[PDB]
Amino acid sequence: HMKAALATKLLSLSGVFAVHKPKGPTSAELLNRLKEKLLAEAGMPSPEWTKRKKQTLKIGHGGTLDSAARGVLVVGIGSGTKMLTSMLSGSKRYTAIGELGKATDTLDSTGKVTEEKPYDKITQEDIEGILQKFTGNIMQVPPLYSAAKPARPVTVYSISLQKFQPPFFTLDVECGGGFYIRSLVSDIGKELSSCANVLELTRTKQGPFTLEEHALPEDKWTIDDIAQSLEH
Ligand SMILES: [Br-]
Ligand SMILES: [Br-]
Repeated sequence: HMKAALATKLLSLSGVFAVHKPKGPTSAELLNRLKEKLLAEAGMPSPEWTKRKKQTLKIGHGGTLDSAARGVLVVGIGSGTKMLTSMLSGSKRYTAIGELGKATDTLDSTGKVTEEKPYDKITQEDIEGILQKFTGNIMQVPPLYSAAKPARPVTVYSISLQKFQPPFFTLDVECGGGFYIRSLVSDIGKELSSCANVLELTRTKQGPFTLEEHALPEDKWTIDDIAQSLEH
């Protein structure tokens, strides 16, 4: 089962690439599934079964993506794990769906409802209007259940409203690393004299890696595909 030439190839890879994380798994669980998958392809033993030799695969991610979210997760392999600290400086892009009228303790659709306000007076123009208060250098309080927290300075490069089907508004956001999309959605609901929480959250870009162009689907989580897409 061991394929020695493929094993050499796997352990020779070093750089950064991106994968597509589906909704459901944590970022740690996805890294574990990806690590076990590549080792099994080469026929190498599990990490709990390595002989403490140099033939130990090194892998990690460069910016966490929560369980309920989807999209780009940056992965470092080989000595490329030493590059991941610098990957945090890159800007991010999200597509988020907020739901007016309902607030939750987690600020998304997984938590428990904490508040209900009407939203029938909110028009699409009303939303487009207050988006500029959230564009540029803004103050933002992090979500309570994130790791309350003190307000922190964050950067929003662009926000656009793609769709409004009350109560659901879909936002396209280009922002800095430390920006919280859940905070933005909750505050947009407040600023419109209502409330809101995140129904769906897709990270479409982190740094130089976009979901549209770079993110490897699961069927391409192979030694050869990763080699071809690696950024040394
Ligand atoms: Br930021
Ligand atoms: Br968030």
